Amino acid sequence: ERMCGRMSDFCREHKTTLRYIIWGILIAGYLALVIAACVMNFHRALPLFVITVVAIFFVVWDHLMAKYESQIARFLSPGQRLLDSHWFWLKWVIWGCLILGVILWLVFDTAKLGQQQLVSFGGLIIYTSLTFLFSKHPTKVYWRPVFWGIGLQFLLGLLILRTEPGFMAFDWLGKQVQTFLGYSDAGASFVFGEKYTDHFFAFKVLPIVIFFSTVMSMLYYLGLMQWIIRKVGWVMLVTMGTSPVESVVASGNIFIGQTESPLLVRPYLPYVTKSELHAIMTAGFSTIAGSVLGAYISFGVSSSHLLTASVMSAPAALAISKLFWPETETPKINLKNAMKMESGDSRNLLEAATQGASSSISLVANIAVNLIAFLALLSFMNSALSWLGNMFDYPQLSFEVICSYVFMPFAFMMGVDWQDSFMVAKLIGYKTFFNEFVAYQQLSKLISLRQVGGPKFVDGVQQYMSMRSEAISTYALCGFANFGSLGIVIGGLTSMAPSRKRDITAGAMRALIAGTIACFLTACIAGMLTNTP
Amino acid sequence: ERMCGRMSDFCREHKTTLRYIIWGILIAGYLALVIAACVMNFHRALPLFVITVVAIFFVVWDHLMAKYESQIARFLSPGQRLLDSHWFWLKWVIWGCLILGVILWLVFDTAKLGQQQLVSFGGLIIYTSLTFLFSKHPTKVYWRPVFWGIGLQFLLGLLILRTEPGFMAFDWLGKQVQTFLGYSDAGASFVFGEKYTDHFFAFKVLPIVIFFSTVMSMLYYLGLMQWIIRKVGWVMLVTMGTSPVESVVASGNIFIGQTESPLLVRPYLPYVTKSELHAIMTAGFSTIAGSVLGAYISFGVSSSHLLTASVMSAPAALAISKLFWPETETPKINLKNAMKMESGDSRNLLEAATQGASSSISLVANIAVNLIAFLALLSFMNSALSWLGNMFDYPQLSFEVICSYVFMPFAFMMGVDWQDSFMVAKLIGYKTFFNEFVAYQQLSKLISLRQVGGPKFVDGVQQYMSMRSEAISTYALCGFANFGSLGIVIGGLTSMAPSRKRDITAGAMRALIAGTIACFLTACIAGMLTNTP
Amino acid sequence: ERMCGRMSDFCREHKTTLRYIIWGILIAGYLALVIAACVMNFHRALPLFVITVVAIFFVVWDHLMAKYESQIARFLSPGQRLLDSHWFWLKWVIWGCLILGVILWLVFDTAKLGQQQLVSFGGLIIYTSLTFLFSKHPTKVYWRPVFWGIGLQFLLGLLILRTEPGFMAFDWLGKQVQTFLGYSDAGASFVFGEKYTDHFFAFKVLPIVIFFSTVMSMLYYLGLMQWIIRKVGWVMLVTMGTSPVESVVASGNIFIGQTESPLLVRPYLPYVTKSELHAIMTAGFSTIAGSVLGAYISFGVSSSHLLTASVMSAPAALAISKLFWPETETPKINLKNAMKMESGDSRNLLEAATQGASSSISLVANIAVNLIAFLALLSFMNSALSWLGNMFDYPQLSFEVICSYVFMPFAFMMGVDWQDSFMVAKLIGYKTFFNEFVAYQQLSKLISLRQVGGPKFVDGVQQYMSMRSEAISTYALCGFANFGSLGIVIGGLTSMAPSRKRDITAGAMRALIAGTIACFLTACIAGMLTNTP
Ligand SMILES: O=c1nc(NO)ccn1[C@@H]1O[C@H](CO)[C@@H](O)[C@H]1O
Ligand SMILES: O=c1nc(NO)ccn1[C@@H]1O[C@H](CO)[C@@H](O)[C@H]1O
Ligand SMILES: O=c1nc(NO)ccn1[C@@H]1O[C@H](CO)[C@@H](O)[C@H]1O
Ligand code: NA
Ligand code: NA
Ligand code: NA
Repeated sequence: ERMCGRMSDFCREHKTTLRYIIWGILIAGYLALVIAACVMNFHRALPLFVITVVAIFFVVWDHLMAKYESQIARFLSPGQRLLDSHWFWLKWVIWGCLILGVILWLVFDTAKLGQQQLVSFGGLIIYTSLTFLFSKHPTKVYWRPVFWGIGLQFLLGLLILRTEPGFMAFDWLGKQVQTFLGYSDAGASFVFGEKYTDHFFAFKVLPIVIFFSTVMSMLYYLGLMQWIIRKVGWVMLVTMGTSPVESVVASGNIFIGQTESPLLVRPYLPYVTKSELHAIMTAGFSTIAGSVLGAYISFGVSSSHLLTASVMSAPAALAISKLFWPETETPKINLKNAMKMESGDSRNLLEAATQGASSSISLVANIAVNLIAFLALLSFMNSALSWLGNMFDYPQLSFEVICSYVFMPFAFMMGVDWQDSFMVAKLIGYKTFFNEFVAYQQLSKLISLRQVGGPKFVDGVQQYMSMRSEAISTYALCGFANFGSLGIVIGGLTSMAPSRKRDITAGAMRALIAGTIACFLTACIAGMLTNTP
Repeated sequence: ERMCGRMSDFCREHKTTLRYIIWGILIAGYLALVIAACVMNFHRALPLFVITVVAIFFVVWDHLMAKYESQIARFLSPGQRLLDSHWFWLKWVIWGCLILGVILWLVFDTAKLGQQQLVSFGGLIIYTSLTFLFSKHPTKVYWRPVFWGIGLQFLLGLLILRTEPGFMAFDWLGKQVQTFLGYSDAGASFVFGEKYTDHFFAFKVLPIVIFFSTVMSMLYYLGLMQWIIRKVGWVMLVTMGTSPVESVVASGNIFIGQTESPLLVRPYLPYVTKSELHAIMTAGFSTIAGSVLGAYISFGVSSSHLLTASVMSAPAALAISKLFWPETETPKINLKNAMKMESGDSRNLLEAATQGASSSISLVANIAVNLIAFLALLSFMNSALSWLGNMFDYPQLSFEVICSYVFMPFAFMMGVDWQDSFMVAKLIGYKTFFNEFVAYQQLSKLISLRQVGGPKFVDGVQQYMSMRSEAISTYALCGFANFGSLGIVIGGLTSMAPSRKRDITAGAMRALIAGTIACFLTACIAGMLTNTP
Repeated sequence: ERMCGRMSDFCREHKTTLRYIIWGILIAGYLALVIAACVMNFHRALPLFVITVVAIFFVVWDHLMAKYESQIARFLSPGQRLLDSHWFWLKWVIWGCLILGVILWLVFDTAKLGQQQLVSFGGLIIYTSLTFLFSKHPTKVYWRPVFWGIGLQFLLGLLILRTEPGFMAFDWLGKQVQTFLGYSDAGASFVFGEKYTDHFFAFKVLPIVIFFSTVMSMLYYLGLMQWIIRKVGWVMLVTMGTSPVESVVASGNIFIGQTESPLLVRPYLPYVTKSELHAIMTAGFSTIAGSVLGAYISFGVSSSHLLTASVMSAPAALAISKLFWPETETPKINLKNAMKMESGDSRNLLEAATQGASSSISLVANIAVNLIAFLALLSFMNSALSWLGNMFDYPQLSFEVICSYVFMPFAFMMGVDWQDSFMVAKLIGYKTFFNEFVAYQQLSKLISLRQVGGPKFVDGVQQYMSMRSEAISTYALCGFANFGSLGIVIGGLTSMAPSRKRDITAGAMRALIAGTIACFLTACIAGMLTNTP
């Protein structure tokens, strides 16, 4: 077998120069395909060209930043020294300019839009003040992250809701998700037959969750999710001055659930401070997961609003966390250790797809069973309250009626008009007590009723509300914050970090409240930036 | 933050006087609501007043018994001494009075009712004699628990089946369960749609199990289940003289399954004797769980009979256990340790609801899969037997035909007439070989056929039987005693108590047989107390 | 209790003579039933008589072989010595006779059948040559097992496909499975109702898997599966000269899955060589399980072909394994330890049935979820390829189109004509990339289209192919070889044998390729033995 030995020797001698050549050939083939498509017709091949251009730009950018990091740092050093020298007097000028800009924006846009937007701004101020008043360490507050997070939220709102480029970009992005969630019908129609629509939720909506979980697992295997997570976390870390671990977890909670996001920094969990753990739990409560995005979109909830709220919930979560539980210790973990994410154990793309598919069984099972139990409990409680109410000639007493008055003030401060505040309060109660699935189902009911166009009032009962109120509710209801989530979060985090069980149990409730407050702040900004139709 | 320190100091100084005042205010509000409802209309508010009165009475009773236990014991001591002094001659008088009462009741009621009731009494005697003959230690029999359990069963039967108060109370109690099992339709119609009735069992009956499991978990969190369990166990312990652990487990098996009832005394399992372990397994085999009560009621089985049999199966189980495996060792565990039940790990009511909902997934999955497999096996076996039978010009051979002759004597001794004994034997075989779900399904078929009113015989084949036979079958079929339950019971108990694996495997079959005998004794009492229509 | 002691003493004294008498009485009763049935009518009772005769013959044979093993070995010794003495010159004569027989069979049958059969023979030769060329140790090849396995495949093909006895026997055997898979409808119609056919796959096909798993568990408890496995493994061990462990696992993979077959030799896994482990994984990839046979038969795939391919895949797997990774070490495990199979933990038949039923939940769940995900991915990929294709005025681009050209040569060498090779290639791609469920679904579509009788071509597109091509595809697609199976096989085997994780991961890909090659060799033999209609 001399030939086999010669082949092995040749492979070992120039292994690097062989795989690199193969990859170069593949890249050349792809580029040839792209250029040929452009030559045959440019307008038809435009998106492929754009994708190729952006990918090339990002690859070159990453290569340059990895290669010339030290030179760039040295080149940026003198400016930082000059700014630090003149800061003691330039800070007042910068702060005054920002305050004047805020005042001018208020006077010339928010006052023009109406009273409800000013009420949204006042509600934002009130929520921040209440978060500060009940803070764990009111005298140890670092105010840089709070202002920077609020400002990042405001900038995102301006870019997405008040400019044609961002509005078009996010409308397109949402429209792509609607097309993408239709592919699960292919499997749903075979496993459950052509009559799979006879049972809409179980046989059409949960398959969307399965498919999205599979796709997310595949993307995590490919390393595309961590690439975006690192960029977002670096932005929030360089602006807000937050710790690398909490920044990474907040950036990852945009796309990942609360029970899986901490796995990004699993090795370093035992050494995190109490403030970082509280921030992790708040970020886990203040966001949703991509797996359940398709279900909410199928209900009828706007995809653009959901994406915008998911993006805006990270800085809000970090700001509310740092204001509700500021850091009094010294962090140990550094940026390099935080930004590395140990990838799963998948040998290829199809194994990752199968692993993502398998993990979705318990998710959908728990969703279905919890929905059944919660709706049965709701029916029983409403019946019991009607039984009690009839003893006072008020058989209309119900859970919705009580929630319409208990949670009304929170909706009013978010900029919802007087009439629709009592209707948003019911959704707030639904989310608080059972989950965000029921609240979004009711919101979809209301949206469909509005779209139909029937009467707004029947027998003195309001049937649907405005579109601005629907948007505010969509922003407010985007979160996994409920009492039931508390225990499972605690158990899973204690499981991941047994040694921190004492600390985990102490901050869970504050993290839940902070997540709620962050969702409400996102809703306040959305309300103050939206006009009245 | 001086204000925060002052508030913390005030909270710490008078923590007891603050929460107590809050609870007092809540109680005052509830009482104000009740009295206002009564004032506005008394007849309409009567049940609320009754519930409040009974709750107040029980609270005061528990407080007094906890406070003045020693004084009451000292006050009762002299009478016990006098009774112990005169017992050596008063025992014969008491026993003769009881025997004379039994003879008079027989002569003047059971003989009037007919022959079948006397046959039921003879069957009870025969079952007790057979249990004694094949006893593990026939010479170590303590006869107090056997007679006391049989007497408690007889008293319960008299109270519930032969008096208007108890009959009305249990009919009302059963009617409340029927109303309560309709609330799961709210969740079933959303998760599975308005067409959830197209698949009756899977999409309407299992949700009832889920909802009942959730409610039971919530009640266990609230501590209401243990309150009733302690009372029942104290009654059976002070009358029958049984050990606290086995009494507690028997009282808990009325509402809880066989695989979860032992958790009430989990810490003390490794130190229980062999007789106590056998009694635990018998009590686990002789009862059902509240989770599956709603399914049987949905089939069409009487709820009152099911509740009565569940209540009556505990003393019967303990008596048959103490007669089939009497105690030859010394018990170690005391009353205080047995009556304390370590509650689960739930921080609030909604977490308990979610935990109860999640645990029901495997239950319903196993139920469905086992039913599928058992029915497929039944079809295959019937086909094979018909194939064999045709070789003798008897293609009618089937599993039902064989069971109608194998188990006929057991039904006859229970007081079922000659004709319907062959039909009850089929249900007995169904329960023995597959489970109690199939037997109750067949019984529901028979009940519906009787209710329709069609011909009782077609082509010489009996279609339905009497209502007394249906009641006897309902009493006899109430149990988790089957060969399949044996292994899972063994595995779970060995799991809970690894050190007792050798002892657990030795008594499981005797416990199963004892559970069957206890169910049959309950059926015998029901048959001897029911009249012929 | 003197009577009890006397009974215990009598039972202990003659325990052996009592159970033996009981068994003798049962056997006498069975024989009396059989003889009475024969007397009443012989033609009607013929199959029962045949079954009894064969069972008696096998029992007597096993008894004699166990009793007189040494005497038979001594009686056979002299002939072996004479053959070993004359072998050095008799081997050439035997080999020449075999080669002449092969040449004569070719010339006088395969050339008569047509060109495609000669192409099948050439493809068999080419696959063997390619397996040898890329062998792990080309210079350590033991050629006895390769030739013996190919010859056993050829003999099985001749017996089953070219003789009336075998053809009738296997047609009858397949027809019995079709009758047997109809019994699950009894359970499926109750759990899911009379409308269970509205969802064909989920509510009719998976119950077949559950029932077959239950039956296989019951048969394993009864010890009937190991009885056949030992016979087949002894045949392959005495002919091919393979190790006992790999022979046993190959014989067991005919009826058992790849994740459960290794349990037959679980204790001895840590001491197996690398070649034996590779052979185990190849045998696990080259066969199917009886649990999923009923689903494929329900789709419309021939049962006789499936059984024949399952039987023929074992020697092919062993030959390809020994040619792709020959043995360079010394085996430690002996025949006695390999042939003993530690049976499960079931106390009776019904416990085994329940255990088999419970284990099927995850199987069906994974099947359904994987099918959903794979079909959604297929739809998305086809849409994306059409999007790309339209940029070159070829919107017909699809996964099927690419596979019809990538895998065409493999189908052509298997003896499929030019036209149908492009259609078999699509099925090959389906099996390779997703699983054998999709490929068999598409094959059932094609078979139904052929059966209908419509036009073979519409608008220049071929709709269905010949029956010989369908048979070849059925033989080729019978296997669990896919990329997704690789990881789960690796994880499960590493789980069973943690100490061999390094060796397990090294041979999995070669085992997968060997399984594919073995399936293709079975297809080549089937094609060369089938005529053109
Ligand atoms: O924990 C979760 N992790 C997820 N990852 O995709 C998805 C859902 N959930 C839980 O399910 C509830 C309803 O969605 C939600 O409140 C949340 O607590
Ligand atoms: O073990 C159990 N524990 C339960 N707790 O609620 C409910 C059911 N079961 C098992 O399911 C079978 C059919 O109900 C029954 O025979 C019993 O063995
Ligand atoms: O591993 C398995 N073991 C089985 N035992 O009965 C049955 C199926 N499977 C897997 O399911 C896939 C599709 O059937 C198949 O490719 C195979 O990988
Ligand atoms: Na998240
Ligand atoms: Na019970
Ligand atoms: Na197999």
